[PDB]
Amino acid sequence: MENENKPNVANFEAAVAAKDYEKACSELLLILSQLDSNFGGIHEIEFEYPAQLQDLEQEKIVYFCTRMATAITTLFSDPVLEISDLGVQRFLVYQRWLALIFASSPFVNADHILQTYNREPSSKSSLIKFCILYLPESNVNLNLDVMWNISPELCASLCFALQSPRFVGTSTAFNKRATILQWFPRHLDQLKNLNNIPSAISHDVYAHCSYDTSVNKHDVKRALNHVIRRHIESEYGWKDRDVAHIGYRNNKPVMVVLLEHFHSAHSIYRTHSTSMIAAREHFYLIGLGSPSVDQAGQEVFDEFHLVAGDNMKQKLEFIRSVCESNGAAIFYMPSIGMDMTTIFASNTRLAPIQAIALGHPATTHSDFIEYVIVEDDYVGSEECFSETLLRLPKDALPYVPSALAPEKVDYLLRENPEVVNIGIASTTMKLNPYFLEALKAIRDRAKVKVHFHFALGASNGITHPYVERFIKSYLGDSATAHPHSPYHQYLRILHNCDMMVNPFPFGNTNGIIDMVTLGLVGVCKTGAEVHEHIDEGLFKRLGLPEWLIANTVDEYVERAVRLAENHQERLELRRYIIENNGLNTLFTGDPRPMGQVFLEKLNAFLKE
Ligand SMILES: O=c1ccn([C@@H]2O[C@H](COP(=O)(O)OP(=O)(O)O[C@H]3O[C@H](CO)[C@@H](O)[C@H](O)[C@H]3O)[C@@H](O)[C@H]2O)c(=O)[nH]1
Repeated sequence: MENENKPNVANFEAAVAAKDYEKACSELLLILSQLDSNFGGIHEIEFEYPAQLQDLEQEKIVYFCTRMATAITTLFSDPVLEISDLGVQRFLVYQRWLALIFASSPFVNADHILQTYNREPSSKSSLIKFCILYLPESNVNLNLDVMWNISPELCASLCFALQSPRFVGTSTAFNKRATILQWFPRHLDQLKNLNNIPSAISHDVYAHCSYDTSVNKHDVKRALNHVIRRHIESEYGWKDRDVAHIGYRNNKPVMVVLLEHFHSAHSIYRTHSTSMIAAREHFYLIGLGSPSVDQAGQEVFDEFHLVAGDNMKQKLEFIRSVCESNGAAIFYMPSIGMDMTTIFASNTRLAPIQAIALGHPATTHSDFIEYVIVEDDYVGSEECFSETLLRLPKDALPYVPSALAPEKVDYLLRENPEVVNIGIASTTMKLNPYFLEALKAIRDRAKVKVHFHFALGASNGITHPYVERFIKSYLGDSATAHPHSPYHQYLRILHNCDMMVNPFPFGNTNGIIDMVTLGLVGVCKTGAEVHEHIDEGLFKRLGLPEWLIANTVDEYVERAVRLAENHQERLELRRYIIENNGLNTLFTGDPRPMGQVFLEKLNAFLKE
C-alpha cells in the first residue's frame, strides 16, 4: 500500500510480536537491504531512541544493533518460523549485515539462537535457519563435507556468505574464511551454474580472497571462473568471437577497454589513465563503462560508450557487439574484480589479445586472459600469476596527483616524545590477526610507550563498533580506532603521529603517498604477491631505506620497534624524506611502453 517498502525498526518489531512471520521476514529483509546500500549506515532506516543517545552516534548505533539482535532472536528461535528457499537466498546475501548486527551488539554472535535448534541434549528450515545465522563470529562447529552431501548448493551459498564480509580481522572470522579458501574451491568447481547460489556477492568472493595470508588464496577464483564460463554458455548462449581477423579505425588497430570504478577522483584513474592515453599513439581506444566515469575519465579514450543491458547477458552482448563491430584486437581491463561485468567478460573471448592491469592486485586465473600489465618494481614472484606478466619500466605508469593534495605543510618532528604515536592507514579488509598480533608485539617489545592511531576506511555505521572491539582486544588503551574521516581530518590524524605502519599481507599505495606527503617514515613488509611488493617498490621510488622494508613478520616487528625507540634516527630519516622526497617521480615518466608492447604482441600474432 504505502511506505510498504520503507525500512522501519518498529514495524519489524511489531511483526515479530504479532508472530506474522511473513511480514517479520520481509521487514527484516528491508532493513538488511538498506544496510547493504548504505555500506552499514543506519541512516535511511527509521527508528527512535532515548534522548540520551541523540549526540552519541556510536552508542546510537550499538542501540540499533541490540534492538535488531533481540528481535531477530525472538523470530528465529520460534520453531514455527519457516523460510522460503528464496528467503534463504536473500537472507544469506545479507548474512554479513546480520553478522555486523550481532557483532556490534553486546551479543557478539547468533549462537544463542543456534543452540535452540538442538533437539538432542530437525527440519530443512532448521538447517536453512542454522546456515542463515552461522555467522563469521560463530563458535559453533560445522563440518563442511557433511554439509556438502546434505546440500551442495546450500553449503556453497554459506561459503559465499562467509567470504562476503569486508572486515574479517577476528581470528574467529579469519579462520573460517581461510578454511573456506582451502576447502571450497574444489567443491565450487563441481557446480554447473550460478542459479541457486548467492550470485550477487560473487565479485566480493572473487576479490576478498586476496586479503588472506595463504599462498593459494586465489584458488577460489579459477573455480568461480569455470562456473561463470559454464553459466554464460548454458544460460546466456554465449558464443565467443572470431578473433582471427582484426579491424582498423583511423588506420590503427582497435583497443576496447572495459572500465571499473574509473572516476577521475580515484586511484584507478590516477594510476592507469596516463598509460591508456599514450596507447593511442598506436591504437584506437574505445572505452566501455558506467555513467560513474566522469568527463575526464571518458576523455582518456578516442570513443566512450555506456555498457548497455539490464542483465549480464545483454551487457556481455554489448561488449561483444562493439568488439565485433570494431574487430577489436586488444581487450583491456585496468581493474578486474570490483564489478562482476569485468569478471564475466574475463571468461569470454572478444579479441585476440586480452589483458588486465592490477587495479585489483590479483591474478584472474582465467584462460582467456594472456597478459598482465604491471610495473617491474612491484613484482615479487611471477609465479603468483596465471597470466604472463607484462612487466613495464618503473616510469611506465605515471600517476595523476589528486586535486585534494595539500599545497602547504607543517612538519612536526617531535624530539624524544614520551609516547610514540604510530599511524595505521588501513581499510577493514586489510585487517587480520597476523597484522594485529605483530602490532601487539611492537607495543610489548618496545622500550618506549607507543600508541597506534588507526585511520580506518569502510569502518562506518555498524561496522566500526565491531572493529573497535577487535583492535582493543589486542592493544586496548594503546590504540585508538578512528572511523572513516574526510581527507583533511584523515591527514590530521596522521599528522599527529611520529611514524606509521601498514598491514603486511596487503600493502598500501595511497597510504604511502600520504605518509610521504606529511614527511613521515614507516615500516612495511614485502612479499611475493604484487599487493605485498608495491610497498617495497614505492618505498624505493620515494627514497626509503631498505631497512624499513621487512621480509618476515619478525623483522617487521624488529624494525618498527627500532623506529619507535631511536628518536633521533627516526627524525634524521624524516628530515631526509622532507628534503628529498621523490613524490614528483611518481607523477613523471614515459607512459608509452604499454601501447608499444601491445602492438608488438599483436603484430607477431597477425603475422603468424
Ligand atoms: O578515514 C579515511 C581513510 C582513508 N581515506 C582515503 O583513502 C585512501 C587510501 O585508500 P586505499 O584503499 O588504502 O588505497 P591503496 O590501498 O593505497 O591503493 C589500492 O588501490 C589501488 C588502485 O589503483 C591499487 O592499485 C592498490 O594496489 C591498492 O592497494 C587515502 O588516500 C585516503 O585519502 C580517507 O580519506 N579517510
